[PDB]
Formats: sequence, C-alpha cells, structure tokens
Amino acid sequence: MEKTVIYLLEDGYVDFVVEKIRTKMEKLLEEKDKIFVVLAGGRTPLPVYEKLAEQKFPWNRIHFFLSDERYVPLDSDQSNFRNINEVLFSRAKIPSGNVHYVDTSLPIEKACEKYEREIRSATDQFDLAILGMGPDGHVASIFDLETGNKDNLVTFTDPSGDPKVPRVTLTFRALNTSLYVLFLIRGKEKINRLTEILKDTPLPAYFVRGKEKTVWFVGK
Repeated sequence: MEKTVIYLLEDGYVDFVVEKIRTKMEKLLEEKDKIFVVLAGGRTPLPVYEKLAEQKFPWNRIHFFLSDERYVPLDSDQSNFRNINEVLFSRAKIPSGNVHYVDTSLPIEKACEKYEREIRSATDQFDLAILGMGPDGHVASIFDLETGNKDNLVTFTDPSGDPKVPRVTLTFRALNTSLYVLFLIRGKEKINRLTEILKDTPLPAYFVRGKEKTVWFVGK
C-alpha cells in the first residue's frame, strides 16, 4: 500500500539522499524505458543534483521537469532553471529535448499553458518528484491552497514568496500524479513544519503525496 516514510539523518545528508535517489532511479530504469522526474529548486536540492549529475545514468532515458519557476529572466540568479542548469542540465549530458522548464519569455499565462502542453505531451504520470519545502510549509511555488487546488496541471500566482515575484507552478493535481514524492528538508524550522504536518496541519506540503510512497529526508 501507499504511506509516508521519514528519515532523520544526523550525518552525511547529501550522500545518503543521493544514494537513495540513485537506487530508486536505477530500479525505475530496470522497469521502464523512460522515466520522468520533477525537480524543485532551492538550496537543499541543488547539492544533491550536483552529485546526481556525476552518476553514470543513461541520460537519454531520463526526462526532467521543473516543479515551478520564478517569473523572471531565465538567466537570473533567481531563476530555478538557471540554478538547476548550473548543477545538472549543463553538467550531465542530458539531451536538450529531455529537459522541460517554464519559458518565462512569454506572458505568464502563455508560459503556463505552454508548459502544461509540454508536460501532457511527455507523460501522463511522473515517476519521481524531488521536492523541497519552505520554512513556511510551501511546496514548489504553492503558497496558498487555492493555487495548489487549481484545476489544471500548471498555474500561476500573484507576486509571492521571497523573492516576491509572480510564479508558475505545478499544482497538487500534477504533483500527485507522481508515483514517488521525495521531500528534502533540513533544520529545526522545517522540522517544526513537518511536525505540524504530522498533526494534520493543512500546510501546502501536507497535500502532496506519491501514488505509491512519499518519503521525507530530514536533516535534523
């Protein structure tokens, strides 16, 4: 059945997480020809991607999707695409067509719709989602429950978060098509958020679950 698993790590956080994601992707690749993985930006996931890019994977069989994007230029240090491209997309030799991101050069709604069409065309279900969670409990760029509950795979927001800029984000519906959802969080503040989630506090992250499993890698 489907449930949630929480790992509390005291040491070697990044290496542990990398090994777990590595094993899972290896297993997935033994089962299917192509796998689709969603990636969140942020300071905790980046180091992990940096190491994953060094692994010998058949990159042409792995497709990546950003979980969300800040509506700013793609070469901005505030761009999730720029940051993930720096540690992964431009380091691992992943075919250009296998990488999907939000085209912020377009009007925000058009960037949303283009991204949604791309996602639907590539797959009807994600295999793995590697997500982070803010100290406020938000996931991807879902700060308000209304945003997460949008009846689309992709939606956009008014200026939100920090940086306080408009965002384009996958919805709860899109994220929940993931077979496995992995949350990567570190620190007392986020541990506080997770405990509130354990007590059924409806923070955004509380609503994202994998169809098979949801795993939290916690760096206490």
